[PDB]
Amino acid sequence: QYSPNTQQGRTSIVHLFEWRWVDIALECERYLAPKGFGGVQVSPPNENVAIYNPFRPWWERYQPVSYKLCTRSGNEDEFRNMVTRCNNVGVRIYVDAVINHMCGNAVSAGTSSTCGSYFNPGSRDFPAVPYSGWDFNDGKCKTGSGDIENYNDATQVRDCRLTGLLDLALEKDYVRSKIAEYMNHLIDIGVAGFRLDASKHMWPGDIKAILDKLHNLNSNWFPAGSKPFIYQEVIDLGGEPIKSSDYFGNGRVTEFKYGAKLGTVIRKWNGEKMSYLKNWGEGWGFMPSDRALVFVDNHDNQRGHGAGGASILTFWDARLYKMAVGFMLAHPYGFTRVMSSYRWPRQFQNGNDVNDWVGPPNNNGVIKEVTINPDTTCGNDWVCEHRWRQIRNMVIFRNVVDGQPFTNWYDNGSNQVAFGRGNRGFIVFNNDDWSFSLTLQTGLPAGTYCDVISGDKINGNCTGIKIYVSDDGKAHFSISNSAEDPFIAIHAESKL
Ligand SMILES: OC[C@H]1O[C@H](O[C@H]2[C@H](O)[C@@H](O)[C@@H](O)O[C@@H]2CO)[C@H](O)[C@@H](O)[C@@H]1O
Ligand SMILES: OC[C@H]1O[C@H](O[C@H]2[C@H](O)[C@@H](O)[C@@H](O)O[C@@H]2CO)[C@H](O)[C@@H](O)[C@@H]1O
Ligand SMILES: OC[C@H]1O[C@H](O[C@H]2[C@H](O)[C@@H](O)[C@@H](O)O[C@@H]2CO)[C@H](O)[C@@H](O)[C@@H]1O
Ligand SMILES: OC[C@H]1O[C@H](O[C@H]2[C@H](O)[C@@H](O)[C@@H](O)O[C@@H]2CO)[C@H](O)[C@@H](O)[C@@H]1O
Ligand SMILES: OC[C@H]1O[C@@H](O)[C@H](O)[C@@H](O)[C@@H]1O
Ligand SMILES: [Ca+2]
Ligand SMILES: [Cl-]
Repeated sequence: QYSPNTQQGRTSIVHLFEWRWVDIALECERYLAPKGFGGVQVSPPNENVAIYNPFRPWWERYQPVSYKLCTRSGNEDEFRNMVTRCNNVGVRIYVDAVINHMCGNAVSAGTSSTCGSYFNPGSRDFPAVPYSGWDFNDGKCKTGSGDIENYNDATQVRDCRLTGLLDLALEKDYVRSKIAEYMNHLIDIGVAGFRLDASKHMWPGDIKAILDKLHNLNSNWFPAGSKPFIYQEVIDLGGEPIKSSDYFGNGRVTEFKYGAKLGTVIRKWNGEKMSYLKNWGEGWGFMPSDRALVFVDNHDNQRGHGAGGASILTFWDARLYKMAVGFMLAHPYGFTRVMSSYRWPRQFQNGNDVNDWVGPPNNNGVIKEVTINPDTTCGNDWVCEHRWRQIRNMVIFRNVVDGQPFTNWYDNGSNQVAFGRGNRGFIVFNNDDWSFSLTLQTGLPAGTYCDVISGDKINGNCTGIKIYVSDDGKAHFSISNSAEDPFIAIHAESKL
């Protein structure tokens, strides 16, 4: 469960949040494969409640109605077409598996669902699965409300309703089997793995019992005996009885400490400085690198959901965001996930975004196509961070340097830092309020290298900055604190 099953030489996943299957299929072929992306995390592909108040929020996709592959991203034929086309160009698909719960217990009964299936939350009736009242934890939960009330009580966190979401009885073989049926359907289509939603809200052994029922990956694309990559969403910032390590038997685990701390460092909040990143990783109290799924922001915390956190960096803070993503992609710790977002009309009243619920760009609830502009950015209010040059080129940096040791660290005692990855790449950051002008040991072979932050290598030349590495491996770097992108990155495949 720990191997990502990406092609060799591809080292990151991109979350194409709320994208349609037909758009992802095209993206695989026209962009993700030639740019060396390892795979795509997709939004939940199973039927969910169509919530009309507020109007079609993103979070309706976390309220299942059935396991039919029928959503605003598309139908089963489109989903299958996408997985096939992506695998055929070497780009994997990872499914957001929403298996802890069905929908909210206060949702009205009817057919307000993305495939029109009938469901009745009050009576616990989900006949398109089917599930009945026997399949929920209503009798097992011990709180007075039936909901989770106290995170200091690990039992209620698992057995009670998260914010009223009907909690599936994952200790029952019937329920485990219906979930496995769904996940095996997806495996056989060709999915390479799963993001397991709300993993803290499930017992590790119930997750295990489900995974035990799963097939090996599709043997047309994956070697015999390949297992789905599993990465579990567990928010563990410390101080709770449930720990991310409790889930290591099932797969990797999201390291939410990563983006929380990195955001505070890059914002220069709380006395933090980039020079302290010299021991980034386990030295900062993070889980083992071979289990961490790392990221700057995710779909919840870029809008204050989940654990939130004011320090989280997002596309709204583009300059600092690019720096944080760049540091993450250059540093060997963890398996990296890049976010790809849509814009929404963020509006703060008191201190909260009252539009944090807004769903993807849409016309009367129909998700808009991802249109591609001539400069390779996206239209229709899709942000497409994964197409920003500075991020796309850092995805390739990570591939080029894969396996190479962290080395040649420099810092000025403040926020001017640099480091290399063996003899294959070097990166330099200036987050201080003055210019960084210095000759540094890069560890690289002598030559002229294109800076992949400011430009690209093409036709034996560079479209941005050029760095000149001498025979002794030293090169001069000058980065103004006024730079739009105050970091420079060079690697073996950007050498002229
Ligand atoms: O503007 C806040 C809130 O107003 C409406 O919510 C109402 C709902 O319509 C009523 O049927 C009842 O349930 O009380 C709700 C507010 O407590 C909107 O439906 C909702 O989207 C909006 O957030
Ligand atoms: O109706 C149940 C429940 O749904 C919404 O909760 C969202 C939550 O906002 C998201 O962060 C994510 O976890 O998915 C949840 C389920 O859709 C409402 O926000 C919540 O108040 C409501 O009780
Ligand atoms: O809301 C912050 C508070 O609750 C969190 O619960 C999360 C849930 O655990 C996650 O699976 C996420 O996807 O949505 C929920 C948000 O309600 C955190 O578990 C908790 O540590 C935090 O204090
Ligand atoms: O080491 C992890 C730790 O780094 C920073 O804390 C210390 C650092 O360990 C020391 O080398 C010292 O010189 O500076 C820092 C204290 O100012 C981070 O501040 C800390 O958050 C992090 O866990
Ligand atoms: O390990 C899985 C088990 O953990 C427990 O102790 C729960 O009470 C049970 O419902 C669950 O099946
Ligand atoms: Ca549960
Ligand atoms: Cl996540």
